[PDB]
Amino acid sequence: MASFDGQGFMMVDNSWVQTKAIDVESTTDISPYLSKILEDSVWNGNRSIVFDVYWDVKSVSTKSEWRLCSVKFSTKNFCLFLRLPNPFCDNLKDLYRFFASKFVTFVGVQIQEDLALLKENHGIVIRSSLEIGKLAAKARGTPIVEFLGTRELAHKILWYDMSRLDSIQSKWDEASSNDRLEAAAIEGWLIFNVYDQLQQ
Amino acid sequence: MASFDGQGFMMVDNSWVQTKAIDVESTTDISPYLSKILEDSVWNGNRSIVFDVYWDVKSVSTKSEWRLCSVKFSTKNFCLFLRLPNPFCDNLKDLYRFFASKFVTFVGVQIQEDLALLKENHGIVIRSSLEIGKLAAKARGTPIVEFLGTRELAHKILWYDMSRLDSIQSKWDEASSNDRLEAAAIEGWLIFNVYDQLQQ
Amino acid sequence: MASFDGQGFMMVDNSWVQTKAIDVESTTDISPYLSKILEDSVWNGNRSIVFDVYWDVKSVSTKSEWRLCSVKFSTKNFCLFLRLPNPFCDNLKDLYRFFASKFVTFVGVQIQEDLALLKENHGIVIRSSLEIGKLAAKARGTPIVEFLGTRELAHKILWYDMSRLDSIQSKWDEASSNDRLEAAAIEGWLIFNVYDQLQQ
Amino acid sequence: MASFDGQGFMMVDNSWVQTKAIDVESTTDISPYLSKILEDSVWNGNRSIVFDVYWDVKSVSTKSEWRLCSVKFSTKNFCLFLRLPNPFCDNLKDLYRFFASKFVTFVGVQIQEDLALLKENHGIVIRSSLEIGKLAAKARGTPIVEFLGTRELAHKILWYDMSRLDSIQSKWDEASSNDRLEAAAIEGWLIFNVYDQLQQ
Amino acid sequence: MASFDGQGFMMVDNSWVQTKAIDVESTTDISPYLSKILEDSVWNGNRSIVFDVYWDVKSVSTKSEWRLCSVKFSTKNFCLFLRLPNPFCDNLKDLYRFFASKFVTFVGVQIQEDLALLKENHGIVIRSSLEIGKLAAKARGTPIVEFLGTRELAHKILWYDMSRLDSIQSKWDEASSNDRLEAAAIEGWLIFNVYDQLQQ
Amino acid sequence: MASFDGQGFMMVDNSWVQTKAIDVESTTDISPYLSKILEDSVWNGNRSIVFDVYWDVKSVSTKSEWRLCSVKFSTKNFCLFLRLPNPFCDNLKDLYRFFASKFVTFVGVQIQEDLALLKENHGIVIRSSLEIGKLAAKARGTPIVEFLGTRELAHKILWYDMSRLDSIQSKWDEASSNDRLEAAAIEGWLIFNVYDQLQQ
Repeated sequence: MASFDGQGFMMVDNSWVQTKAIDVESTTDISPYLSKILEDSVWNGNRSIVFDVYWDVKSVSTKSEWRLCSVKFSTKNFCLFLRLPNPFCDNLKDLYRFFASKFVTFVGVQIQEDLALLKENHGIVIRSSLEIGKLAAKARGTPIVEFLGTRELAHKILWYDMSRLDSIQSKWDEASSNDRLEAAAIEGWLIFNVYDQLQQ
Repeated sequence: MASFDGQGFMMVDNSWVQTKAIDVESTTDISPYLSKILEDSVWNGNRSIVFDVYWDVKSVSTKSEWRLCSVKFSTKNFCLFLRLPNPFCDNLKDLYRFFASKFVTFVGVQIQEDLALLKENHGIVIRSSLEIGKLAAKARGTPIVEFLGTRELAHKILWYDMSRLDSIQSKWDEASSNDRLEAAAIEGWLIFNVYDQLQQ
Repeated sequence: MASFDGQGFMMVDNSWVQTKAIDVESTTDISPYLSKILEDSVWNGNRSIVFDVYWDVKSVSTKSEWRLCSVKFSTKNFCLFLRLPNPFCDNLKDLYRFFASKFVTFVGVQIQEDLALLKENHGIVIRSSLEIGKLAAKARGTPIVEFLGTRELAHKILWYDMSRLDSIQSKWDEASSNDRLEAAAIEGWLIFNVYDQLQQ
Repeated sequence: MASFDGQGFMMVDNSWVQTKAIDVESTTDISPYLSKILEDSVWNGNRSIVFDVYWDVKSVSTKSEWRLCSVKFSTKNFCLFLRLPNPFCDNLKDLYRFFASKFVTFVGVQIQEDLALLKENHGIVIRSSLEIGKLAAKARGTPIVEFLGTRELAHKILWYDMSRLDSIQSKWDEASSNDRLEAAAIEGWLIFNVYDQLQQ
Repeated sequence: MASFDGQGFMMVDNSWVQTKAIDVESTTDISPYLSKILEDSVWNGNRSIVFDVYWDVKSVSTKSEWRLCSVKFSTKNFCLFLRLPNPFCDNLKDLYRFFASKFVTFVGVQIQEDLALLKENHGIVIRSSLEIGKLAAKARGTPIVEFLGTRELAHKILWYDMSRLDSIQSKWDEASSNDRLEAAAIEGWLIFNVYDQLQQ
Repeated sequence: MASFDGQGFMMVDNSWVQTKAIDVESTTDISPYLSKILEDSVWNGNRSIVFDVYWDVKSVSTKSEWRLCSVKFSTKNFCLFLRLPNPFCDNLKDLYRFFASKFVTFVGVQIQEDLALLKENHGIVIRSSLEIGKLAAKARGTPIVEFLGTRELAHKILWYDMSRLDSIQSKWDEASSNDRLEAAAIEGWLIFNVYDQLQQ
């Protein structure tokens, strides 16, 4: 299959996240990596995929223009990181089709504005999504969690140690590429566990 | 009246689902098949028709264009699969009229975005629809049910065996067309039983 | 007054419903027939008028165009059927005035999309409508009733026999124009009774 | 002052409604009549004015065009009826300014669509309005009344006799100008009393 | 600092309200007067400022154009009345900046439509507003309070004497400009006390 | 790291707040200063960053144009003030990226209109915001708190002394730039504490 041969990281409960970052381009086939994510979601994930999307902004002095520059998919064992070109290449069809799948649910934190931007700027549609803060808010009856970011939401639901995460993110500008990737992988693993808890 | 002479499939409760997949051309008359679906819905389904819709995306490097390419209708005994052409032939107004029928209720999983895409891109309108996860959530007082995909919703409400489905969907990239049909038919049958349960 | 000289039908409680279908033309005066409907609604219907609208779709291979092709008005004792020309003739402003009336409440099943299409395509405005399912769902406290079509809703609220209706609709394509008229007459009658039971 | 010298009518509790119908035109000064309405609203009406608006529709074969053709203002002792020209004349400024007053509350029945049409087609804005069915729905906790027209709403709240009203409106097409006016005056008086009850 | 040397008025609780009405010209500096209002709001009003806005409508025979012509600001001790020119002079950005202040909360009666008109026609924006009837309704559990005008709301919550107000407003067409100011000042004082009551 | 070498201020609980105001230019690097804010937010602020935005309006005699002229970021220990040029310089995409961050939650008072103006005029998007009043209103069950400005909200939740703040703001026009900076610093500090008390 497709190997997630990038730098891995150990979480605070000893479990491991395998990573792969791909600079997608006209000739890159990401179907095997997406295939892996889905497989892991079906077997070991209760059909969830935690995701985040990252924007680049240009031409702010004129009329600011937002473009999706990368997306993260995290399952139980994997964290896939796709850096997207500008503009998209047609093979990214696969990504559009993936995001629209109902085989799974795309779990994210504060994603209201993202879903809008994805539609407006790229026509990317996510038919099966869950803004997990809203679900936590209802299920736990504690209204604050609707408004927390990834870390603080995870802290109110899981109370795991987040020392390493907090460390990397407090000095974000100085963090190496490997460090940035690690934080992303932790955030992924954290939200995966917030969902695991809310689904049972 | 009309013959569902494609590959049939056996569900985990030993009931048989008959199938038919059609490539709608300008000279194809789908009216006999919709009649069979309607007739089965009326006598054996409490006037529900399970549906899903499938999209192809084109031209994402410039301005993506979504387009409806297949629809699936399921009742207790039948699964109908229509593959649609680009563009539509004029005789597909039969399908438009069918979707707008108040004789039945079109039941689907996570269809909010679909309904929107059907209007914007085709002016297909569904006057009688039910997004089943919403109803289930409200009736069973378990909020998470609203944000689940087909399989995971079906699991929380029926607890039937889904090994076969999971097996097919986990390795979707390498599944035969016959396998994919089976998955679709199973999902149809599952959603139907979900509805059967919430309607009494 | 005007005469409902068309085919009458007996309901399952042995009460008679008179009908009239009209092919509205520029020379046709529908005012006596609306008058009769209105009159019956005031004396015998608690000022309810049950309605349904029917659409024709054209030009689906291109840019679909929806047009109101007929409307049905049902009271306790009458069912009026109006087939409408394309385009409307200018005397159809009598229908516009009627729909906008506050003398009555127009009762329909699953009419959200209908009201919208009536605005976009014709500027038909209904100032006093009731989506009967939404009201029943609230009153009876059975949330599913909001999403049922005409027959299935009537069943959960009335439990009258509906074998005749089911029989005609299950083989709709093979139903004579007289049979189809009867089915419409019955749905009207059924919905009138659902309203009757909820207004008291 | 301005005299309400038109045909008056006795209600079923013996009280009297004085009327005036005015065909407003470029040279008509309606300020004294509006002044009267406001006076009566301040003294004897708890600062309410019941209103209704009447539309004419044109050019239905083409693109239907709605224009406000008349408006009714009812207080405790008065029913003012203004027939508006096409187009408005500039002196109707006074009416725009009146409708925007916060000295009072404009009470009406099913006015959601009207407020939209008034804004879209004339830029008429009503800053202090009350759709009285919604208020009755809350206060009385009986959800049906949100959807009733003028008469049936009045019947559920007041249980006065409405024989004469029902009579006129069942044979609306045959009713003399005086008859039509009378119904309007009763509806006014009825809603005034529905409000009187809900305000104490 | 700035002198409110217009006609003062005595409220029914024997407290004195000082007034000032200004015709804002391009060389008028309203900043001293807004400062006084702010200062009084800060020390004696719990940072509330009562406001109303007044509209002139033009050109209704063709396409009506609404335009803001006066605003009133009230605190416990002061009532400021600004008559605005057509068009605005550039120095009215002071007023724009004042309305956008988060130092205070702009309290008004039935202001939903006003806020909309202020944006559409002037891009005046009020970041900190309170539609007081909404708050009152929610806090006192009496739904009707939301739909009341200034006087009638003030009556249901304070039960002060309003003979003077009622006297002036009932014969508004023949009230001196001094009388009209008094009415405005009184209304300001009433709404302020309404807020004083709901804020503790 | 970067130095907050501007005028520091003591709060009413004897804790020090360091400040820095910057006149952002094309050559100015704000990244160290945002880094410091972020760092303090992670270690000492439960990942909250308190913010306020300030607008300049132009061309009011014509068609008003709103432009973001400065923004304030407050944590437990720092207050950062950024005055922004017109137009923005292209390196301000660092501010865009920062506002869009999910590492933190941006906490503000009455920010509905702000978020909207930030979108219409600049495409500034805040993916993780909290309107603190709306949260407090829900938690404390005191509905008025949703509509209060910064000081009055802080008063109902904290009851700290605010004489210094009130003193500066009551004579705002006569306040030195140093005084105005202090007021902004305090509001930040106050809101931080309101958040602190609601997150625990």
